[PDB]
Amino acid sequence: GSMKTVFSPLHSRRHVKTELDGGLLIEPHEKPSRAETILARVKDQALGEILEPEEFGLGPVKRVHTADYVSFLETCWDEWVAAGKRGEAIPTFWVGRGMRARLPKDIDGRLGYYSLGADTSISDGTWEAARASANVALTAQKLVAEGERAAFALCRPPGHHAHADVFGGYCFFNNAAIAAQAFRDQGYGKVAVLDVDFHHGNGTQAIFYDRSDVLTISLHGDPDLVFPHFLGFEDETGEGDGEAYNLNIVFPPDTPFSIWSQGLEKACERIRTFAPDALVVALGVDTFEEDPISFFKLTSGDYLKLGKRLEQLGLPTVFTMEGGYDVDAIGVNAVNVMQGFEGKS
Amino acid sequence: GSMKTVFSPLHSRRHVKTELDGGLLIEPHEKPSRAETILARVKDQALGEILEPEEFGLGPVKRVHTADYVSFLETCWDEWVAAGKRGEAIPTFWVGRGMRARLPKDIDGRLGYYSLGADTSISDGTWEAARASANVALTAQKLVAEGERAAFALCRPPGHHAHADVFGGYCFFNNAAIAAQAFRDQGYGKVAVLDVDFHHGNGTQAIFYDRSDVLTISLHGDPDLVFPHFLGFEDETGEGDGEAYNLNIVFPPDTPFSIWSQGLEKACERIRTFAPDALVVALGVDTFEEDPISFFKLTSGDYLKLGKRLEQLGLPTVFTMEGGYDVDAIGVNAVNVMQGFEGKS
Ligand SMILES: NCCCNCCCCCC(=O)NO
Ligand SMILES: NCCCNCCCCCC(=O)NO
Ligand SMILES: [K+]
Ligand SMILES: [K+]
Ligand SMILES: [K+]
Ligand SMILES: [K+]
Ligand SMILES: [Mg+2]
Ligand SMILES: [Mg+2]
Ligand SMILES: [Mg+2]
Ligand SMILES: [Zn+2]
Ligand SMILES: [Zn+2]
Repeated sequence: GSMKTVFSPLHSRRHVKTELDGGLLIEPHEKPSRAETILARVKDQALGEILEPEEFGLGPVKRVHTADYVSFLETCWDEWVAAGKRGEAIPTFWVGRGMRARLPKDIDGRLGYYSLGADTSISDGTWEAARASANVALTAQKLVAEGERAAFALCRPPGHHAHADVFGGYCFFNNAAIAAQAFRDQGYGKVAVLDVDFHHGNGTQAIFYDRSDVLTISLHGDPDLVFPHFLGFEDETGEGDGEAYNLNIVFPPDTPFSIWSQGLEKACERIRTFAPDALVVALGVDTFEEDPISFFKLTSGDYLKLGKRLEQLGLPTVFTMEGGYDVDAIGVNAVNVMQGFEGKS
Repeated sequence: GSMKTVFSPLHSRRHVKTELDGGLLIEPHEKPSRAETILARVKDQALGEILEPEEFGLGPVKRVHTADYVSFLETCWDEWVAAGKRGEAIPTFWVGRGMRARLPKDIDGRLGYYSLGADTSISDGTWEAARASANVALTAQKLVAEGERAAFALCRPPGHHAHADVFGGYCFFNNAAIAAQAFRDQGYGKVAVLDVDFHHGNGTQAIFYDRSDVLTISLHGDPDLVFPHFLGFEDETGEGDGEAYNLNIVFPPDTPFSIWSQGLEKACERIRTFAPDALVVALGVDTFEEDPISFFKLTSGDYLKLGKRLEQLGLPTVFTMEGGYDVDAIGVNAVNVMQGFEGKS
């Protein structure tokens, strides 16, 4: 083994109490016990050294995200409370079809402008946890750049749904995209980001969509049926310089590893012909057969197989944690990917 | 003078229990007591004959709204319930900036595709109430077309935020736009729609935006500060043939009638030069100094002056009821407009 994990205790600063779901406010799926359970499994399995993140500042964040958005995330909660709202910060209105993509002054307008959904409440400490999660990913990228074959960025909150200036799907900063852009800024000519979380990495796709230096691939449930609904379809192959440098691979309900791994192989062949200098894996274990909000049927053992197949790509590899919501198995599942990468069958 | 009022007892079929507001689910502002209080004031003041709407079917609604959107509103609640959701039907995800305006299959995706906000819950009876409210406006239009100088369509739910295929702002069918298009379909060459509700009539603006046969004017609170946030700015003057046939007049918080009436005069001047054959007034009394969600400062007496000034345009006039959420005064305020129109000071 010996794969290092980066973990920040500041993730628990994000501990919201409400999530809009089926017309009700429920206890959030993206809860701090997710990160604590994975961390406990990392320790129990003696995967490798565990370290806290270094502070990289907002520079590397703003290589991917707009300055207006970064500013909004820092002040959103304070403005929400100042305006007198009594719940957590949830968007109520947005730029509907036929409306202008124009940034307004009021906090409700800004919330809607910068969001793609209302299940991602903001409260005190969300900014701090998001900042820490991006630094977790950047610390993992640094470890790999300086000689580690791979590293595990135990990110929370997750990142892959966040656009340059849009938050949602429990994500604020796109940790995987930030790590990929760090590779590029450090002179890695080509980077691939492979998204194995159950949901489409729409944020990552959007950020590099017109670019051929960063190849983006996502396997995910059919957006006709599940979040994010309005991106992730297989006809989205990129634009401009980036045409043919994005690949979406879609699956229907009940898809098992025997079928999902065929898409994995197609994604692997695409990476191989792209021949990147570094690989970022946006790893969600919500592909699990017990995941409460997803519809694939991977077993815990399949994650060993996934990790083994990823190692065979022979690339410097940064894993960023995304989704996965069966907390009983989340640690067994996530660490299985790392152990399969390191040689366990 | 006397004015007839069209009222549907079917408005009570819309009776939702939740509204997303400031991160909480609260009792809805747009409540049945609004319509019942106005009707009781219409009776107590003996304004004129009260009658129920005629059923015109969806034909006239579909002159304004798309077939797909009208189908969605009919089935939305049933699909939501069949999908297992336990609350009222509230959008959770939508077409964020950078995503595709593409209709998906899942009801959550459809809900988001067809909405601009999350404060407008759908439940059993919403479809029937929306239909009845459109018929209320169409009956008033018929009364005027057949000889009445003016008629009061006591619509609930309101309409002016609804686009051809977007609902929100408590609106589903754009009653004012449906009445305007009915005038046009019956051979009235030119129609003006004047929106004195506190909020921008973005739906009416969008529906006629590229047309010169239907002049749309709205006075409203600055959308930089209040809903609908992403339309309503004074630089939106129309497009194509519709250029110069849309007019937005914006005011900041605390604006009193002494200032607001100056914008009203500007709108009346624009109407006079347009010289329409019929007038539809989308009437909200949320401009009232005690409205709980708005920031203008009209008094109850100012509505008599409003009614009088609108009569002086000398046009066949349909009033469609929009917003206004201080139930204590909503009856006095709205009927004051009708009474001022009939010569009461
Ligand atoms: N209360 C809304 C229902 C659940 N939310 C939808 C998907 C959010 C994204 C989660 C994820 O794991 N993305 O990778
Ligand atoms: N819970 C949302 C806060 C208050 N609602 C927003 C404005 C809806 C438009 C109402 C209206 O009267 N438009 O004319
Ligand atoms: K994915
Ligand atoms: K790309
Ligand atoms: K208005
Ligand atoms: K127009
Ligand atoms: Mg506001
Ligand atoms: Mg759904
Ligand atoms: Mg009062
Ligand atoms: Zn996921
Ligand atoms: Zn209003």
